[PDB]
Amino acid sequence: DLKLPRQRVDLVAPPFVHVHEQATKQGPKIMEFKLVVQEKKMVIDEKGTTFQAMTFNGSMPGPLMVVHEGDYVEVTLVNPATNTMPHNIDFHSATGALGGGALTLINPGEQVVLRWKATRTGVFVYHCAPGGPMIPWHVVSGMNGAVMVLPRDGLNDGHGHSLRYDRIYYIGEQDLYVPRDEKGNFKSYDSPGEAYSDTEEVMRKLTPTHVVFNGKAGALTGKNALNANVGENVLIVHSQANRDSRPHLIGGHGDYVWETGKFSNAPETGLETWFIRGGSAGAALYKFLQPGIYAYVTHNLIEAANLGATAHFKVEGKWNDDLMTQVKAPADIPTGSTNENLYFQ
Amino acid sequence: DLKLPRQRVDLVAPPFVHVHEQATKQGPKIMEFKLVVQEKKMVIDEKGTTFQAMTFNGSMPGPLMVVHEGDYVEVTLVNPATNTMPHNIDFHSATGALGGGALTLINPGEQVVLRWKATRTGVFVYHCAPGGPMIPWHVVSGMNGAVMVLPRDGLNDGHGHSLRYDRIYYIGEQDLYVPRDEKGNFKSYDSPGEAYSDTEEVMRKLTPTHVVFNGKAGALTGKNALNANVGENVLIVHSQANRDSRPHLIGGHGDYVWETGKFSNAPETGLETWFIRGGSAGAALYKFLQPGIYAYVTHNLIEAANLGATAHFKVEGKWNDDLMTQVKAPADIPTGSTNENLYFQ
Amino acid sequence: DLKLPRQRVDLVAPPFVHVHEQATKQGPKIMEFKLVVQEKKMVIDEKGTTFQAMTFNGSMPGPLMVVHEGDYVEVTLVNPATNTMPHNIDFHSATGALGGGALTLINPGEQVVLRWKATRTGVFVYHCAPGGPMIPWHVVSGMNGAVMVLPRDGLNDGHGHSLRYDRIYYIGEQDLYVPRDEKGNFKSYDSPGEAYSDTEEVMRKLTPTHVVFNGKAGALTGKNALNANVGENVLIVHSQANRDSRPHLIGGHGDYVWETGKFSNAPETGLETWFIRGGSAGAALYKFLQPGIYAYVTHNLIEAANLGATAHFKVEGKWNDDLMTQVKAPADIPTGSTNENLYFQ
Ligand SMILES: OC[C@H]1O[C@@](CO)(O[C@H]2O[C@H](CO)[C@@H](O)[C@H](O)[C@H]2O)[C@@H](O)[C@@H]1O
Ligand SMILES: OC[C@H]1O[C@@](CO)(O[C@H]2O[C@H](CO)[C@@H](O)[C@H](O)[C@H]2O)[C@@H](O)[C@@H]1O
Ligand SMILES: OC[C@H]1O[C@@](CO)(O[C@H]2O[C@H](CO)[C@@H](O)[C@H](O)[C@H]2O)[C@@H](O)[C@@H]1O
Ligand SMILES: OC[C@H]1O[C@@](CO)(O[C@H]2O[C@H](CO)[C@@H](O)[C@H](O)[C@H]2O)[C@@H](O)[C@@H]1O
Ligand SMILES: OC[C@H]1O[C@@](CO)(O[C@H]2O[C@H](CO)[C@@H](O)[C@H](O)[C@H]2O)[C@@H](O)[C@@H]1O
Ligand SMILES: OC[C@H]1O[C@@](CO)(O[C@H]2O[C@H](CO)[C@@H](O)[C@H](O)[C@H]2O)[C@@H](O)[C@@H]1O
Ligand SMILES: [Cu+2]
Ligand SMILES: [Cu+2]
Ligand SMILES: [Cu+2]
Ligand SMILES: [Cu+2]
Ligand SMILES: [Cu+2]
Ligand SMILES: [Cu+2]
Repeated sequence: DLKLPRQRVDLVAPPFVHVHEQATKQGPKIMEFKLVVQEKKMVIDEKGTTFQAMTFNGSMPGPLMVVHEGDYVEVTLVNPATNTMPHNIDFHSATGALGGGALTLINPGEQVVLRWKATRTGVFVYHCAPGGPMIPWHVVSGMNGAVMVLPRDGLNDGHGHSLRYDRIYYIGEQDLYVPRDEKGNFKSYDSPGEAYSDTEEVMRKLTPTHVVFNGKAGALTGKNALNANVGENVLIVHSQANRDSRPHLIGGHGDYVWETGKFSNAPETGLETWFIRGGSAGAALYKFLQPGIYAYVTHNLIEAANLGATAHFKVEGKWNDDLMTQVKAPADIPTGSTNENLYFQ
Repeated sequence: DLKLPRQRVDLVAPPFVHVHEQATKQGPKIMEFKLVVQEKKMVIDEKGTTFQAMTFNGSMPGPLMVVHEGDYVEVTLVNPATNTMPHNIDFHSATGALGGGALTLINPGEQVVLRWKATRTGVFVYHCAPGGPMIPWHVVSGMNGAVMVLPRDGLNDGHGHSLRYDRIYYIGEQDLYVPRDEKGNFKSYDSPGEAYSDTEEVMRKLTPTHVVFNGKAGALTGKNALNANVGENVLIVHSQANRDSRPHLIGGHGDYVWETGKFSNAPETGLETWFIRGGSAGAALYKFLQPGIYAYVTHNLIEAANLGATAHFKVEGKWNDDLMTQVKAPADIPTGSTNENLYFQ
Repeated sequence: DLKLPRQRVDLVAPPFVHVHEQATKQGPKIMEFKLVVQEKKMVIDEKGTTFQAMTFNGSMPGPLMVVHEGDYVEVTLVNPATNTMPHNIDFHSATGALGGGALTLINPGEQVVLRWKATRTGVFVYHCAPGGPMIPWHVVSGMNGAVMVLPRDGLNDGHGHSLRYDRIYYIGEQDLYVPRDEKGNFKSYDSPGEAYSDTEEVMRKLTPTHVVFNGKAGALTGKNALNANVGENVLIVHSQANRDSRPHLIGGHGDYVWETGKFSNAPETGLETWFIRGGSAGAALYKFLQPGIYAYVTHNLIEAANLGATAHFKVEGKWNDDLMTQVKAPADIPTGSTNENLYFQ
């Protein structure tokens, strides 16, 4: 008896995002999405460590869903018979029934259809939450993604100015808890169930073994670096379902940042580093001003460099020597400065 | 020589709050509170682990004190002779003398009276701080609570609109550091003094063994779930004297959130998850829109599910199918969708 | 071909700050700074633990640089031949080339000159970042500081009111990762290179052994406490290049706080505790209202009291009994209150 037009959305794997409008003149629709749970072995680091992952749609993170304020979101959650345990979904964007979790518990072989009204604007986490200690285990096994609820007039700066992005990426950050043997080597398991007890022991100490973007160390570097061009305004949505993060674009800034991720709040301007509280998504716009490689990290640099949490942007364009220049290339230190430099020891 | 009316306040145990007005037409008063230090053995988890706690008024957290801007707060701190060590109090709401700590050090058998002017609006931590390494030990042994300094016109949205709560709860979150023996079992001690050396070693590694609301895992679930009704605007004050938290109302939102907890700042709107920086209190309003069970957690879900940091609300009322509905109950996956679902692996 | 006046700045060791104007009527200048890298053994705690530090200008943190919006900042980075490895610099204030890191890699015996335009107002981290796992190692070995880019009209409250400080201090917070032997004693090394492998193992577990201000436990206490006077408005800049912090002025507040550190954003008012996200600087103003000792901490009190993260202010002036008073000094508990006090157990 909800008498609105239906609009079917085909999700795409992160860090890319399905087609959508920012500002729209469409009225509310029933926006139809399908998420299929896949338990699978995944590679999580550069040394080939494997992990018995649990995912929405086969990815870590799960895909970004994009709708507008006042849309209804009708989600078909599917739990294929090849999976081994029950799964459900909690949308932080939704109101009631534990975000949908109390209405979406499905055994392998089942599917369920949940509808929730998009009454709250922002980027939000969604994640599996089957009950009790399965909640954090499913989440840190990979069962989390995000949904973006745009205002119908698109983003604004909180001061009556339209903001429009030329390009959007979704960076899901994942804390992983991989058991080690007595020698310190990561252990392999044949099934998520078999990994559980040893994994819970690692989780209890609250220190991840890996902190990764798009499901693995190096996922968003090399061949898979994120592309942009000088002059493009890029929206970077960052989610972390379980653990804090502090995103930073090395060589750039956050021109407009919704740290808490909710578009009813004016963004902060000109940030160096922002903060994603665990259990949320945030978003930053940046207009690229310089070409070259940028590193996008969590700015616990140990996590970024040593536990997997670095992405790269490769930005095409022309260097701006006014914003930054190498005045003198590396050269031998001159002897006339010896005394003066002795004051800086 | 302070010539103001005196108003005696009877504190109540958390998560409840003593009677108070939001908006008031009273002038400044000397608001009189008594806190009695109690060192006692307490049960902190569902498996019956005990802990040599140190508390204000016998609870973790200590009770919420509520006053208005411009009140004077006259605190009688009592340290009964049955206690074993000196205690004092630091009010983050207060100006000078280390928040009062430098004026309130009392041995067992003594009491002291401190007055501080409520010049700063917000929710604030108070905690014991006797000196040196006793400061964190007393705090993580339970000696912390909060005080709320309301504007005399009550809360506002920072945009000239009154906000009024129908119901207030105080959620004190406590990080606990319980030693284990060689087998991993929590160790028991006969006195706080005896627990100290082993406890300090756990504290030094910065990883709590337990993270609890209202002093124990499960405190605010079952018989002790928090009650509300659809339509009620509920203020949830959350404090953490030592360690960060990221509160989230599962199935709800923060309609108005003062993350940093200070009412001279406009609240943020529509948050999924907020952030309580260790050593502070914050506050969130929410108007319940749906009945049923809600989980209120720190959204490090390992802490929430596995270390004790889950509360429940039980909300009475009528379900709103417009905000959320189960369109189709769990059903066998249909064979016609096989090919299409293969794209989501 | 940049045709602007040159202004040479002599840096001073933290927590002090070189001479500068807040509001200025000068036009843009090329502001000339020199940073000299010094690898050296440093003492980091009260028990005399040593550490093979790597620094800018011989200090942890590196010195605070102060410029105005629209200045160009011409940095001569020097890597003396007595050092053992390559170093560079990333300015979070700068746009392009990984903050300057991709233009400033210098071997021992070399120097380089980088110019970056100060287009972004705020306090910002700068740090070494030579590549890969050297990035966090160099940073947590001490190679970080901060730069402040003031608006040309000085600070404002975001509501068209000038804010002016009478006194500025720069508090650099440093997370340190010092290996221990089998007995738990901190280990000593002859060179940074020799310390690396054991240090990386500690870094990987994300738990610092020490958390210090101005490079060592106790640095800013006793003889080196920070001075102020009642009535002075003090700007406290706090940076943390790698790890979150939650600053708190015990006995005071943050009157105006830029938690994220960027002056294009209105400050928050009346904070108890604020949050420095790792990889950033923030800033707080406070006008002292009371004399006496204040403790300035990170309000993980375990870090503050037990891992080194306490500074002191010594504030001269007259006590204000209206803001706070000891109404009654410690006295024996009276027998008439016995029954009533039994309700607070
Ligand atoms: O009390 C509401 C409770 O039920 C859920 C599902 O588990 O939504 C349902 O609520 C009622 C059942 O008690 C019905 O009125 C409604 O039709 C049903 O969908 C939860 O969302 C909520 O927690
Ligand atoms: O980390 C402890 C210890 O384990 C070893 C192998 O014994 O390496 C493991 O840990 C490294 C750090 O996580 C990984 O790079 C590697 O994949 C894993 O086998 C040692 O090398 C290390 O000292
Ligand atoms: O310098 C102030 C210092 O003293 C305290 C108490 O320990 O408040 C006191 O301050 C003065 C004593 O030096 C007196 O003028 C005043 O009467 C007294 O209460 C501290 O609050 C402060 O740190
Ligand atoms: O946690 C390590 C190890 O210790 C054991 C008992 O040897 O359990 C202890 O730790 C559990 C997790 O904190 C608690 O649930 C329990 O109360 C405590 O005795 C093992 O079961 C566990 O592997
Ligand atoms: O693609 C830009 C890239 O180069 C750097 C230095 O490593 O700045 C340089 O950029 C170009 C070289 O590819 C030149 O046009 C420019 O002169 C030069 O300084 C980096 O900052 C940036 O990442
Ligand atoms: O901390 C573990 C263990 O090591 C010892 C010496 O064996 O002390 C070391 O650690 C202390 C805490 O960091 C330091 O204060 C000290 O400098 C260091 O040698 C033990 O005393 C302690 O139990
Ligand atoms: Cu699941
Ligand atoms: Cu959640
Ligand atoms: Cu105490
Ligand atoms: Cu405190
Ligand atoms: Cu370096
Ligand atoms: Cu950086």
